Amino acid sequence: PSSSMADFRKFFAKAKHIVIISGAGVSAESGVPTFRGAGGYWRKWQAQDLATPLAFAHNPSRVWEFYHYRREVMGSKEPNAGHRAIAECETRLGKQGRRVVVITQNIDELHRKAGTKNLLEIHGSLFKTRCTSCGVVAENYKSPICPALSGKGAPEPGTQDASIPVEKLPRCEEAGCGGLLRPHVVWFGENLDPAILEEVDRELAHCDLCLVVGTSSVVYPAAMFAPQVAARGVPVAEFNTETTPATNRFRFHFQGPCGTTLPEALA
Ligand SMILES: Nc1ncnc2c1ncn2[C@@H]1O[C@H](COP(=O)(O)OP(=O)(O)O)[C@@H](O)[C@H]1O
Ligand SMILES: [Zn+2]
Repeated sequence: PSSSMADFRKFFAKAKHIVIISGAGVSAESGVPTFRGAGGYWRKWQAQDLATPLAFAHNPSRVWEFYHYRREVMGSKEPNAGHRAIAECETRLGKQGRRVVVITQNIDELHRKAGTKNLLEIHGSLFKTRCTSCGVVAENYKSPICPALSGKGAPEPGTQDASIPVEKLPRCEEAGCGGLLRPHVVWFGENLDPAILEEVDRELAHCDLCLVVGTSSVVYPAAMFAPQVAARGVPVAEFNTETTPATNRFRFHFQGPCGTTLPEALA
């Protein structure tokens, strides 16, 4: 792939509908713990262990403890120069009648915090709940999400499980339900929301420029959004610290932290 910023800029100057696919590398730059790698653990598990239907079915209290800790740490995390360059790009181009949409795998909402309005969160959000009984989804920013989780979630190895009884975990407040809430986060092995995927497909079909930023490009189906785009001949530019298996399928590859490359690319 090419590494010509000048050539990318020539495409960027002309594009009227830009799709920006963002992955955990954008969150990593804000110091947000991903628990994916390389040895990133919460006390004795990683995200592969706890972000699963299995985990929630065996030990919903431990899963909530994990997500509680992640909700709490967000209070000390802020968007980085990558988030901000993306948000400013959307607002600036919007004035010119040009569309910028962010499709993010990230659940930390930092794109929103930076000001992005046109955002598809394909894996959910740490700050939404879903009721396991009625299915209602709701925004929830409360610290702590429930009284039993106050002071819990500590990440140090050896920390005892809170072992909160399921009736003291977050419960649905819909009249007559009272069911157990889960984080509204897509877990490994679960299907993504068809309506969101319908929106994703509409943007991919109409864009004339596509950026893939901070993404390892092995998690499906998100690792197959950009190939469909390049097939129509639209340029795909990758911003990542390392080549991925999907690198040689892109028009541009700009190595380095996306907070360093994006402000120049989107200026
Ligand atoms: N600071 C960064 N700037 C751009 N890309 C990054 C940065 N840090 C990590 N990356 C890349 O982000 C990707 C992380 O992938 P992963 O942890 O699987 O999350 P995702 O499933 O969202 O891709 C890897 O390609 C990693 O090299
Ligand atoms: Zn309910």
